[PDB]
Amino acid sequence: EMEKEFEQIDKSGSWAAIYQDIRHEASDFPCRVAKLPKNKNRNRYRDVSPFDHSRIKLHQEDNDYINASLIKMEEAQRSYILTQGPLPNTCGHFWEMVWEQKSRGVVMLNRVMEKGSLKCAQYWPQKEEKEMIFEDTNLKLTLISEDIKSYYTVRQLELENLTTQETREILHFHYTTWPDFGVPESPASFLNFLFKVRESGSLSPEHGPVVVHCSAGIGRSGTFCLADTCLLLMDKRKDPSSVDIKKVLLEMRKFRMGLIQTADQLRFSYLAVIEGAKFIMGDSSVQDQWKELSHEDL
Ligand SMILES: COC(=O)c1c(O)cccc1OC/C=C/c1cccc(-c2onc(C(=O)O)c2CO)c1
Repeated sequence: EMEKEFEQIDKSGSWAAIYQDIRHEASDFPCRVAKLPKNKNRNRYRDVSPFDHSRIKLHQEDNDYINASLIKMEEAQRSYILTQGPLPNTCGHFWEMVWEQKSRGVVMLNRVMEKGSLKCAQYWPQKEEKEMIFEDTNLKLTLISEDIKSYYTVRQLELENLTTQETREILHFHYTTWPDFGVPESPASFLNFLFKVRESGSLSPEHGPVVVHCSAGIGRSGTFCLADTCLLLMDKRKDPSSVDIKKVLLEMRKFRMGLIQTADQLRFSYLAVIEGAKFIMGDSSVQDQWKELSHEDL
């Protein structure tokens, strides 16, 4: 019936209003640690901070801060860690979190340079022979291989705890065609990407929460996590009718502020979910159609 509401809202162009209702009702919690003078240079955006109750703490004794939130979806049984695009001084902190939280995958939904502006540090190696060493957190990162597609790239990295010489394989999923404050070209390409992450096991419970990020870790990241959670709930009981997307987004906003930044991203979330439902309900051949429609082939 979410599709009914879609026709309704669309029919009466009330997405801006619907979206504003969610903002008026969104949770609001203190972000004291994020605002401490010492963590000023650890935040990319003044207006984007993690709540204290759900922030990820680095296991270091010096300063345990990092702009990241653990979005823990109870009913859905899935957790994601949303974070901002790392800054030049926080890449070490970024991989420390990945290691400490035991994440297997990292989903980047933005590009390093957007609209002629640096939206994220180049926190992973681009060439196999030039690995990166993060002196502050004592970690080493090596590009092992990368599969480049038309609008997204999947990299295989090796992360090594230089202190224990223990190594882990990290899968890096990079969506390169999602405009800042924009929406995927189509839900086909989006779902194709999402399912690719799902195929990798990165979202399994046997692994730490997958780390999701865009430039701030709220706009495009929210859109991604919302569609995934909604499709998962729908899957648990095979009942599209029992999935209240607006209510799910509100449940997510209790863990991090401003998930989904525009009324169009919200509208897209609906589209993505509705289309994704086709696969969840027994039509496994739609996944191939998405792959085709996406045109991932160079
Ligand atoms: C629309 O606003 C809200 O929903 C909201 C709210 O209801 C309550 C409290 C705070 C809120 O937003 C705070 C952040 C503004 C804000 C400021 C600067 C950048 C971004 C941003 O968001 N997503 C991205 C991306 O990389 O895709 C970016 C990168 O440019 C958001």
